[PDB]
Amino acid sequence: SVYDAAAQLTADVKKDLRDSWKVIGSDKKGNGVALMTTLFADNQETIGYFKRLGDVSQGMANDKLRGHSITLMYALQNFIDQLDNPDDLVCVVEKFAVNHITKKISAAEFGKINGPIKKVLASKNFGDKYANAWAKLVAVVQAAL
Amino acid sequence: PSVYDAAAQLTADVKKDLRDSWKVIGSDKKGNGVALMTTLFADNQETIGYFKRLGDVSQGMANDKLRGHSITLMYALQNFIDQLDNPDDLVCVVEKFAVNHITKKISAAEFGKINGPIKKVLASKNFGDKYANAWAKLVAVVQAAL
Ligand code: HEM
Ligand code: HEM
Repeated sequence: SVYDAAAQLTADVKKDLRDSWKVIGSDKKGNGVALMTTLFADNQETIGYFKRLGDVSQGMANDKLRGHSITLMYALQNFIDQLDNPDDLVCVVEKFAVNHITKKISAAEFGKINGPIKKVLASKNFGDKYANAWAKLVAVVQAAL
Repeated sequence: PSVYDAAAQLTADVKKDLRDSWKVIGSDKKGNGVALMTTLFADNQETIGYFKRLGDVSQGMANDKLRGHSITLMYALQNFIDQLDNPDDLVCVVEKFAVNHITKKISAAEFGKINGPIKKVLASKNFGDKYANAWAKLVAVVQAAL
């Protein structure tokens, strides 16, 4: 199932993922927080899952939120690094899905991250082409949820 | 023992030794990650109980779940190393990381067992006691949060 989703990650898709990540991943704290704050802004309901982070309205200044945001970016770093080996990508994606499954986060709920990603990419001038590529990576994760 | 006091123990040379060694160790996350875990299970079989979900841990690299876990583990260390410049970021990242281990009832003493495996992997790459002690200091920051 996850393997089949990984099949959509074509040579061109992987190329666009790596190129956009080279920029997005160069500032994990800044872009990580931008992703989370954008998620909370466009989908306020997702805040219910982050009660532990406290006052998320403080953004970057919130240590727990900042801590979570930075860490989030390293999961993506992991995924990006495993792109050329489907076997490694799959085992890493399934390992990652375990905690989210135990947190009762469905594939549809997880998919809400696509909008924030598209916006963050656009702020760096990466158009729809790149947003679509990323939606495909997110789809691999959704397949495991 | 507070995490803020522990983070202050990461002096200039300790940080430098961490970076120099990670440059080599972090080059092969899959290989070194798996070697780290297998060594932990070999030197401290009592810890295997915490990893029931991984299945047959003796299969090593062949075990997909163990491999997935091992690779991921290395990115958490990558995270710590990248935050060495800012004590505030290192701390929030460490406490974040401590949450899931606290939930699995992993104590500071239990976590400290990783020091053995780290020392052996380092030695296999010609990094001696100086570096093992540097890593022990980093591990201590996490212990202070458990
Ligand atoms: C590209 C998307 C995402 C990435 C890379 C990501 C990454 C991570 C990572 C690495 C962790 C920390 C380790 C763990 O506990 O599993 C985490 C925790 C968590 N994630 Fe995800 N995640 C993503 C999207 C989401 C979404 C969309 C939701 C919910 C709507 C979500 C909810 C959670 C929650 C509630 C936690 C615990 C946070 C805490 O209390 O510290 N994640 N995620
Ligand atoms: C260098 C030290 C270590 C690092 C960097 C590390 C890193 C990680 C990471 C990133 C995860 C995945 C995210 C999560 O579920 O929280 C994890 C999971 C886990 N860790 Fe640690 N860990 C270390 C040492 C230990 C030790 C010594 C134990 C136990 C004696 C331990 C027990 C666990 C367990 C039980 C899991 C869940 C495994 C699974 O079910 O997939 N960890 N660790």
